[PDB]
Amino acid sequence: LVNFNHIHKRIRRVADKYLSGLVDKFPHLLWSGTVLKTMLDILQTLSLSLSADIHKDQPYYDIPDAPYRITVPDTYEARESIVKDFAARCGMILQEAMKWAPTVTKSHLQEYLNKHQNWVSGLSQHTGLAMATESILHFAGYNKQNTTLGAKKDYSNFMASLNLRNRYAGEVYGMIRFDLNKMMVQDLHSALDRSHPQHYTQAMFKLTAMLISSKDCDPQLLHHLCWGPLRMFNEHGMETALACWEWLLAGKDGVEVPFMREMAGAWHMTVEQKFGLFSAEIKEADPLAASEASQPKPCPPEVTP
Amino acid sequence: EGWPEEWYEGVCEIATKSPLLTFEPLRSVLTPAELSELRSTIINLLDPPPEVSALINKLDFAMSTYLLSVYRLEYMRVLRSTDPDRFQVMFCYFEDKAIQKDKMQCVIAVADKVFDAFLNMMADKAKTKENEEELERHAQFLLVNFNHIHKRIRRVADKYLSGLVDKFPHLLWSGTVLKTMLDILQTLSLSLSADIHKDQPYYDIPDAPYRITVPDTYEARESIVKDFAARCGMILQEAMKWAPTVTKSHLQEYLNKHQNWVSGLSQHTGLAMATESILHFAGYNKQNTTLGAKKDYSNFMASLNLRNRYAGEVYGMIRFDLNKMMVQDLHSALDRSHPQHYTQAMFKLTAMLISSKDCDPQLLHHLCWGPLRMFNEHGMETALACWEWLLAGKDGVEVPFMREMAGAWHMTVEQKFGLFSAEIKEADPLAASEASQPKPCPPEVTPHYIWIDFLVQRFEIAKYCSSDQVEIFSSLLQRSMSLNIGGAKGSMNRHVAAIGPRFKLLTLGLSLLHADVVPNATIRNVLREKIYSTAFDYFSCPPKFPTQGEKRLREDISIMIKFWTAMFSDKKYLTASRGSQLHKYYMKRRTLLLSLLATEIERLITWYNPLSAPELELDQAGENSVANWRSKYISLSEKQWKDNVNLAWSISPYLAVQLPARFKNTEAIGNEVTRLVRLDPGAVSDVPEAIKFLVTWHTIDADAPELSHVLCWAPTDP
Repeated sequence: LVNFNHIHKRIRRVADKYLSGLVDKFPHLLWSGTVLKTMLDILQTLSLSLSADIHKDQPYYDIPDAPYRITVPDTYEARESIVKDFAARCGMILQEAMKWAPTVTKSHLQEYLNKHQNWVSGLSQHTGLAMATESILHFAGYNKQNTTLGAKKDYSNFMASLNLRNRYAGEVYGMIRFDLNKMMVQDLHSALDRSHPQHYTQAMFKLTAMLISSKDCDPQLLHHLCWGPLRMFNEHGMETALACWEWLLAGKDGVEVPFMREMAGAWHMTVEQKFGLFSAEIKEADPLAASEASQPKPCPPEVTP
Repeated sequence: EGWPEEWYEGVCEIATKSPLLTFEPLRSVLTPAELSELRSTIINLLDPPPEVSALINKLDFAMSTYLLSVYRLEYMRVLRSTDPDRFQVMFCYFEDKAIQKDKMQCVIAVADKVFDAFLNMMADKAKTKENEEELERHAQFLLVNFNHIHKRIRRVADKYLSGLVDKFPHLLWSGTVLKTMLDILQTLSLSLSADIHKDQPYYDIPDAPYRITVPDTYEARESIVKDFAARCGMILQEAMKWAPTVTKSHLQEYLNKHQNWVSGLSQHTGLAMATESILHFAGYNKQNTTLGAKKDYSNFMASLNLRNRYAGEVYGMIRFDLNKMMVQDLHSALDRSHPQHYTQAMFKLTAMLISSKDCDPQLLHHLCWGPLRMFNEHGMETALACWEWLLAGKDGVEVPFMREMAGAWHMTVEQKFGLFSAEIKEADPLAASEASQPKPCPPEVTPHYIWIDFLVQRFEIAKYCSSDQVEIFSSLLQRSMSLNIGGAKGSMNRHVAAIGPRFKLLTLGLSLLHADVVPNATIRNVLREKIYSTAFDYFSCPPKFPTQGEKRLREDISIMIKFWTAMFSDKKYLTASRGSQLHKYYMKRRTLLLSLLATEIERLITWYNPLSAPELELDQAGENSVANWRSKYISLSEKQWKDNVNLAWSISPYLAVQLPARFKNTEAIGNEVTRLVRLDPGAVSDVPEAIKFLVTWHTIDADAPELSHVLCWAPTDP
C-alpha cells in the first residue's frame, strides 16, 4: 500500500497490479484488522499534507505505528490529483469487505473510533474519521425483522454498541483510581440470584470491560463469563452475552482458543442438561376420550435463544 | 357591545364560567324578513367559502340562532379567559356524536375564526419565559391530534400546526418538540405489528399524559405511519437549515439515555431516524466554508464520544469533599502547562457540575476563569465544547453563565491581553543602519476570532425567546468602544493583521441595532455615534500591506464587503426623537465612510492577486455595487469636495492630514490642506507627512517670511 503513491509513473502502476493480484488470490485479507487502520492513517497523512506551505522544504512524512516515509510532489495540482485518485480504492475495498462479512468489519470500525489521540483533533477535519462515518451508512443491510419480505434500513445497533462500549469503558476506568475481581463476581451472583435484568447487563458489561484491560487471562473471570447466561435462559440475556462476546473477540488479541473451548464446554453442558431444544417430550390427551377434567390443550416447546 | 356599561361588562364573567353547550336526536331537542336579516348578519360575520354559505342558506331560525349563540359564547370565553387550556376546548365540540349525524362546516369555520383571533392575541403578549412554555405545550398538544381516527380532524390539525409554525418560527429549534415527536413515532412503529385481533388498541405516550388509537386493518396503519414519516424529515431539515449548532447539540443529547440503549439492539426507529437525518443536512466547516468551484462529520462523533466517556468516568468515581480535588487538579494542570491534563480536568469538572442539585458558584467561576490563563486556540476549542455541553445539558442556568462570561470578557478587555493590546513601533529603513534591523512585528489574535462567532450564534438564538440577555449584550458592546478618534487612544489595535474581529464586532453591533429591540430613542443615538467614531479610527494611520499568507485573507475581504452592505442599508433614519440637523449630520458621515471603505476594499482586492486570475472570484453583487459607487463618486467637480476637507478637519486633524494618502486625482485637496494647516500649525505634531505641508510657503518664489515656527517638530529622516 505504501508504494501505491510513489513519485514515479510506472512504479505505482505495477504496485497496483500486484496489489490487485494479491487481493484476488487471497480474499480473506479484506476483513483483516490491520490493513484498514494503516490505510486510514496514510489517507489522513496525505490529507494533512495537502496544504503545508509548498515552498517550505522537507516534503517527507512519517506514517505512525509503521516505519515508512512518503514523498509528495511540488505543485498543488499533482497533490490534489493523487489524493483524489487514492480516495477511490478506499471506498472500493470498504464496500467489497462490507458485502461479504458485515459483522466483523463493522466491529473493527467501531473499535477504531475509540482512541483518545484522535478525539482532541476531531474538532478539526481529521479525514479518516469522516471517511469511516461516511462509509458506514450506504453499505448497511436489513436486520432480522425485515430480512425476508416480498415487495427498513437499520443503524440502531451500531450506535447502541458504540455508546455502551464507550460508557462502560469509562465507568470501569474511573474505578481503578482507588482485590477487585471478587466485587464483580459477588455483584454478578447477587444480580443472578435476585433475577434483575438491568443489574445483570451492568455487571456483564463491567466485567468484560475490566477483563479487556489487563495483562493476564484470569481464567476464573472467563469461566464465570461463559457460565453466565445459562442461569438466566432467555433472549435478553442472550443478546447481552452476544454483544459482550463480540466486544471481547474484537478487543484483545490471541484469546480465541480458550474462549472457543469454554463456549464448547458450555454448549455441551446445555446439551446434557436438556434445557432447550434437547428437552424431553410431553404427551397430551386425545380428544376422542378426553371427557375428563384434563381437557386437551397444545403444549409446544419454546426455543427462542 | 352597545344601556349601562355594567350590563355589557357583566356578561364576560358569566361566559367565563359558563359550561359548554353540549347535548338523543338534535332536532328533537330543538316572518321571512327577520330570517333573511339574521342570515345576512351571520354570513357577514363568518365570511366562509361559498359552499358553507349555500349550506347555511337552507337553515331555519333555530340552527342559525344556536350557531350565533355558540359563536358569541366561545368568542367571549377565548377573549376574556385566563385558563391555560383556552383554545383546545373547541375539539370537545368535534367529538359529539349527535352533531356529526346531523345533515358541520359552520363549526370548523367558527373554529378557524376563533383560532385566528387567539393567534392574533398572543402575537404581542410579552417576551417572558412563561409564554414560551405555553406555546411549547400548545405545539406539543397539536402533534398528538395529527393522527386522529377521523378524517377532517387531522386535516384541520395540520392546518393549525402549519399556521402556528408559520407565525412562530422559533419553535423549530426547541428542546421538547423533537423528543415528543420521536417518541410518538417510535410508539406508532412499535404498534405497527401488534396482533391486530388482540384488543386494546390504546397506547400511552411516555413522559406526557396522552393516548393514541389505531385502526384495525394493517393497510390503514401502514398508510398513516408512512404519511407521518414525512413531516419529521420536513421539520428536521427546516430546523437544520437555519441554526445547525443548537439542533445538532440537542440531537447529540437525545442519544445519551440509558433506557433506549437496551432496546437499541432491536429496531427502535427513533434512533435510526435521528442517525439518518444527521447525515444529508450537514454543512461545510471553517476550512472549506469560502471557496470557489469537504463535508464534515468528525465534530459530531468526537463530541459524542468525549461526552459519553467523561460522563461515565465521572459517574464511576462517585461510588467511593470532591470539588477540592477537581480544583486542585485544574490548578496543577494550569501551573504545569500541560494540554492533556487541562482537557481532562475541564471535561471532568463540567461533567461533575452537570450532575448535581445546586449551582455551586465557585465551580462555575473557576470554569469561566479557566482559559484566560492558557490563552491559545486549543484551550479555546475545549472551553467552547464544554460551554456548549453545559448549555445543552442543564436548564435554567443561562443567566449566571452569561454574566460570568461578560465579566471575563470585560477583564480580558481591561488587561490588554489580545486585540486590545498595546502598539509596538519599528525602525524606519531610511535610518536603520544600526544593529536594530527592521522586521515585521504583527499582533496575533487567533482566539478572539472564534469568541465573536460564539457570541453571534448565541445572539441569534436568544433574539426571540429571552428579553434580558439583550441588555447583557448591549452592556458588553458599550464598554469595549470609545469615542476618542485621535493619536494613540482608541482602545483598539490599528494594525492591518487585526481587521477581521474588529469589523465582525462592528457588524454584530449594527445587526443588534437593526434588530428593533431597544424601546427608547436615546440609547440608539449613543450606540450609533460610538459605532461611527470607532469606525473612523482605523483610517488615522499611514497605509501599509497585509503580512499574513494567502489563506486568512479571503474571509477578511468577505467580512469587509458584508459590513459595507450593512452600512449601506441604514436609510432607516428620520425618526430619532430639529431632526433635519441630525439627519444631515449622519448622512454626510455615512457617505464619507462608504467612500473610504470602497477605496480600502478596492486596494485590498487589488493586492490579493496581481494578475486578472479568472479562476479566483468573490461575491459579484458587492463588487458591482462598489464599482457603481466608485463611478458615481469619481465624477465630483472641484466643489462638494473641498467642503469634505472641512468636514474631515472638523472631525479630527489627523484624518484630514492622512486624506491625500488615499489618492484622489485632484489637486484641490492639497491646496485646501495646505491652507488649513497654515491657518493653524499647532494642531498637528506628526512629522513624517505633515511637515511638507508647511515648510514650502512657496517653492521658488522665496517670499512671505512669517508665522514659520519649525523649532518644535520631531526629528525626521535624514
